[PDB]
Amino acid sequence: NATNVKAMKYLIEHYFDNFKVDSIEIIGSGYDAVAYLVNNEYIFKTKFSKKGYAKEKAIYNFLNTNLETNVKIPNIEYSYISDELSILGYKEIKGTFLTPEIYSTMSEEEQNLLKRDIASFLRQMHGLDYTDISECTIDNKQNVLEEYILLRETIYNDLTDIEKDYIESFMERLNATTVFEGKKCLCHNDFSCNHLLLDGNNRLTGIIDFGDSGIIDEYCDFIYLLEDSEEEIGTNFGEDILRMYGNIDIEKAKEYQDIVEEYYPIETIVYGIKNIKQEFIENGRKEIYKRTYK
Ligand SMILES: Nc1nc2c(ncn2[C@@H]2O[C@H](COP(=O)(O)OP(=O)(O)NP(=O)(O)O)[C@@H](O)[C@H]2O)c(=O)[nH]1
Ligand SMILES: [Cl-]
Ligand SMILES: [Mg+2]
Repeated sequence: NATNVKAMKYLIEHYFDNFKVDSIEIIGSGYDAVAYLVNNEYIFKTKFSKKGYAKEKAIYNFLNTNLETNVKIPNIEYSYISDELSILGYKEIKGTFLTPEIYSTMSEEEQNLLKRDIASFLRQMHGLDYTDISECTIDNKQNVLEEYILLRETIYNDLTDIEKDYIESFMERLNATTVFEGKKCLCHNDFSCNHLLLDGNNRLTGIIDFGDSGIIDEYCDFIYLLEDSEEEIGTNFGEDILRMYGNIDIEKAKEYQDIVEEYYPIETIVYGIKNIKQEFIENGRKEIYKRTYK
């Protein structure tokens, strides 16, 4: 922990010539990556990995050049990208992350203005000509098909009948659906309320973590806004945002979300196979049983 910070302080000062670290603390952390707050002013995201930060950096650059908006996003001042190590540094966007608790304290009018701000942001981003980042495409259906092939080549035959049926029933739905055939555009693609920042009037002031962004189905950016869970605000919130956003089939957006949710245990298994992490394989398989029995 105090050791973790030291290594990273060392790396930051080694790769960024005149940068002096006076303070550094961990502010966020997954199984792939760690984020640090440095000098109480800079966020540094770091990853020991093509699975690095080149695309994410290209997207910040494209967005900072082409969006016209008052909503802040990361603006990369420092970067180091190699095969084994990636670092992005940018000034911290100040604010309070949106949560369900906070939303519930807001007045009706505050909630509306927040929704309108979100809809506006998404409309502007989805309307950009993405020619200049055209290499950042993501085909979710094809990705799933390839992940299924990887399953068939590795552990599929050791799975139980219940697990196999869950997977085959998902593949059948994937084959019948039309929700991947609509408009493609640049999406944030991890658009949950823990990535939305509010200012002191409860208005949207910033958006972070475009680390999964790319050119993908328009429906992608409504997946968490439509989610019913403890972490997200609720389906009505997403529905209202969709009405404000306009010119989009809401029932398809919901079908897209439902499909991505059904995929989740399989995505988890596949993550464990690819990263040689048995814990994830086991968790995904257990989750299939939990869903089958509800
Ligand atoms: N206030 C503030 N916090 C930030 C900012 N950038 C990152 N953070 C904090 O650092 C955490 C990690 O940043 P994030 O980009 O989401 O990292 P990640 O590796 O992509 N995590 P994940 O993909 O799992 O959401 C965020 O959850 C948030 O707590 C920022 O500009 N402002
Ligand atoms: Cl297992
Ligand atoms: Mg991220």
